[PDB]
Amino acid sequence: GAMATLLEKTRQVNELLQKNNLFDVQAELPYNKMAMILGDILESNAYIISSSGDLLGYTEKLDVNNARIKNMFKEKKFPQGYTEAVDMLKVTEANIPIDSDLTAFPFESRELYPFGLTTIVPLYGAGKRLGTIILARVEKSFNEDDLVLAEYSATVVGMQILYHQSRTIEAEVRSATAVQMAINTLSYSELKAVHAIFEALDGEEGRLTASSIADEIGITRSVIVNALRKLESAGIIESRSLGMKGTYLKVLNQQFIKELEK
Amino acid sequence: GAMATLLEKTRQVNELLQKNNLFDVQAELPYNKMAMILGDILESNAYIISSSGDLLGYTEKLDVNNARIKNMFKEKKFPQGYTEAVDMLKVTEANIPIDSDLTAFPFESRELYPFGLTTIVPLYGAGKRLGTIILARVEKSFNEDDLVLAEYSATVVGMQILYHQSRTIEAEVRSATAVQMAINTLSYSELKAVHAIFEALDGEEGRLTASSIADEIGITRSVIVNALRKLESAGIIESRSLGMKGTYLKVLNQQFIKELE
Repeated sequence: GAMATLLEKTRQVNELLQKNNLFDVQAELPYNKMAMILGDILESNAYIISSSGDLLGYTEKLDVNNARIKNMFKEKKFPQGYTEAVDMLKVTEANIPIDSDLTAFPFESRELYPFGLTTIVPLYGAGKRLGTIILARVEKSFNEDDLVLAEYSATVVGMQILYHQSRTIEAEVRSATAVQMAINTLSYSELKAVHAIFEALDGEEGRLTASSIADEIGITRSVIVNALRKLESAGIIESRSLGMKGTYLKVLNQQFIKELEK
Repeated sequence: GAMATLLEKTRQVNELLQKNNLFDVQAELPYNKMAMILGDILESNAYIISSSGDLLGYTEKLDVNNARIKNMFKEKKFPQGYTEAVDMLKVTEANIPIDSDLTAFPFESRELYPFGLTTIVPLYGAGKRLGTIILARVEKSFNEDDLVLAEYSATVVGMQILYHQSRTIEAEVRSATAVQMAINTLSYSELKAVHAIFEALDGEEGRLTASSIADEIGITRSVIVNALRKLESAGIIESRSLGMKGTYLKVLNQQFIKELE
């Protein structure tokens, strides 16, 4: 039955994607396996795009009988602006024809697959946009059965993404709060000093002559140094004394500069 | 339109639960609103059980006719071990009759609800058991349309639970790193000052006089104030100066005192 068929597919999705962790560390794309499962169950080509527009994984059915080794290693790339455009879609769009710029088919293929259809499914979970799932079928349309399964699949993918994010979050906030406290522990004296330090110390890593720079900024010569010992003891940079040459520094938290240029 | 009906319901679930954050902080149960939405769309009473067997939220349809304003305040309680038992179910079990011990209906109602049916839906996401959703209907059976919707609903709830877990780790590590690094910026002097500052406060808010603290503990004021502007710049207390009268402070990180003691 249509409903029994749909149900069994949702069960297959559950067994394969809800009851397993599918983040492939060291894969070409971390979610290629997840995309493959989705494309199989949904009988589609499938692409998983992060909330920032990065392709996280995809599956395209290979034409085995006509395969050519030269063509098999080509990386799928979406046209300039496609990932930003899909992000503007806030609800599912189904059966997008190939003449739309939202088609998942390369634009060269518009002639080859005039009836190719694309369905774009925003991934929302817990109020957040988590990315987007894109499905493409050369021949069949997406019916209402397919849309339910697609929406079901998006939530399962959303959970995988939310779970992967959770494993990172502890180390992320530890570093952000550290940057924030180090920024707070600064005066105008040391801060505009720090600003110029990263300016001269271009590349994030390089040598520095704190004394010389002091003149460049019109800041007291002890004040310049106070920012240094604060940041390094706070744990954001590394230093070794070069003697007359100066002191050589190393940026250890790269999100710092983003917070200071804000 | 059986399929169109299901799709519209999944979309209502999306609009209401996928596109909103639904953790009711400082509420009775954080997921009471989530349970109500689910019970509405699934035409059931609904219970949300955490991975550890704690009831996180539920909704039961009130009968206006027999309402007693005092009986409306009773906390829902399951037979001991029921919430732990449901965790041993690893796949959905639907249309559980009232004669089973896994029924969601209290047994007192078992006489009044001959056809009461219970459906238990494990919440799995990303390989983890995230809890369980329990659905109860007076009579109508859970057909395949309902199970699809129910399974759909379970993933959506799972996302909420997972999202809350990450925001709980985020706020904990934010508070620990803030407290601990603030301690590291304190000398023997500044520590002994802050200690008595919190003793003087005695609780999360209060008034204190910087001069007096120096006199009471024998540390020059500069040290006392150096610690204050340190704690306030670190973002652990809020302050407004009353001048000669003194200074008013507010504890913003309550796990600080535990770490200092």
